[PDB]
Amino acid sequence: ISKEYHIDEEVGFALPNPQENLPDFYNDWMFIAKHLPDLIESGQLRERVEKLNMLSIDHLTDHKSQRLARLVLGCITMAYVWGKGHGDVRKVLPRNIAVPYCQLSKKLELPPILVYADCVLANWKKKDPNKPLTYENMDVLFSFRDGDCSKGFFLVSLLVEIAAASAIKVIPTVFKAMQMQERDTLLKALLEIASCLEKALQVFHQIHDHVNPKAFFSVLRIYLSGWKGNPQLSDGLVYEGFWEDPKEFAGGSAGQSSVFQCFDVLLGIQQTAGGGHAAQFLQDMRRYMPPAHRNFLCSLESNPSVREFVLSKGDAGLREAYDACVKALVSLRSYHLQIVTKYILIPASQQPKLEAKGTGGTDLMNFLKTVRSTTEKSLLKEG
Ligand code: HEM
Ligand SMILES: Clc1ccc(Nc2cnn[nH]2)cc1
Repeated sequence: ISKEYHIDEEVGFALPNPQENLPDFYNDWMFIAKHLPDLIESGQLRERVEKLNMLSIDHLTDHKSQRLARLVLGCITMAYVWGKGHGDVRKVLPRNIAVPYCQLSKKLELPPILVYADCVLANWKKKDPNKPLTYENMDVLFSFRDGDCSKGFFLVSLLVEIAAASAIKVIPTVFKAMQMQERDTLLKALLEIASCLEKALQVFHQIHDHVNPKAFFSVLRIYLSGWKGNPQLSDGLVYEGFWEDPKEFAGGSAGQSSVFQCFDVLLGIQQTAGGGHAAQFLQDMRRYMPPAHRNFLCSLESNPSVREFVLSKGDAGLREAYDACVKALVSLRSYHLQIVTKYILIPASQQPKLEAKGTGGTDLMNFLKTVRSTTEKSLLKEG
């Protein structure tokens, strides 16, 4: 059920109604996190962080407070490490922030780095709680710099999330219909999945309206970047007072989204199969997801193959509904590569000048094409 895997019927993998304020005990954390643009611009971010006293995480009594605290600390860590994003980095996270951050991270079974689940699934609010979940009625809780387009980037990522995730509620219907041998129910279920994934692609079109390519590339990308295979932090980051040696953690990407990974799993697309950089990255990103969501993903893997059921029926209707789900993923990924051209490739070529690295740390072109091609090759027909 939704209670076991923390999948909300309305927002899916997103944290429903995220907490906006921490108890008064954590005001020193909140001020820095709410003023990252101001503190980074004035060159007072590092000093504010270095001046913090060590605060116990014991006053964060519920999941919503813990998730807000993780987001606050994750954003602060990104600002402290990357600074102004011009090249002056910090390889030691001060103990008074690194110790409560790692403690909170350990409790939430998440790495001590800003992840998708923080920055997208918990970084939002409704302006008016009586109006629906649309861009116009929503805002993010935290930004890195003035004009970084984080509102547009995080909210569009979230809106695509909620759109695609309105199909996860159908997954139990799919497995029960295969089990009970209900052909019509399975057909209707796959069509509803295809519909939600088609709707998610149209939701993705809003990106051009709220994200500026220059702002995204030369400002926002910096703060979502991590310390695993990054030449700027080759040995990783020192979490002072928590671990002696520097630790490596990948930056944030929608490769940490449970919604796209769960549909690849359900449809037997096998993005995680064998070796190769793509499979390794997508499997590694499951431990950058909330534990209940990591649990949901491998639970789908233990279920019988939807792809094998459809293939064993000699039913054009079923094969077509399955192919409608796979096509919708291919269309989403093909569109995603058009966006990568506009938001990464074209601005990267305008820089005053081996392979282009994503914030997640992949050779993004080869990775995204590998993943797209694996989806397309799962089509039963399109010869
Ligand atoms: C300015 C817009 C965007 C750009 C430049 C972009 C870029 C990237 C890049 C570079 C990767 C490769 C992983 C990495 O190394 O970071 C990636 C992966 C991914 N992105 Fe985005 N992305 C954008 C918007 C979105 C949006 C709105 C979604 C939908 C929530 C999305 C979904 C994905 C998914 C699902 C992956 C994992 C690979 C896959 O399953 O296809 N991206 N993105
Ligand atoms: Cl921390 C974080 C991680 C990923 C995103 N979105 C994204 C979408 N495609 N790649 N990355 C936003 C914030």
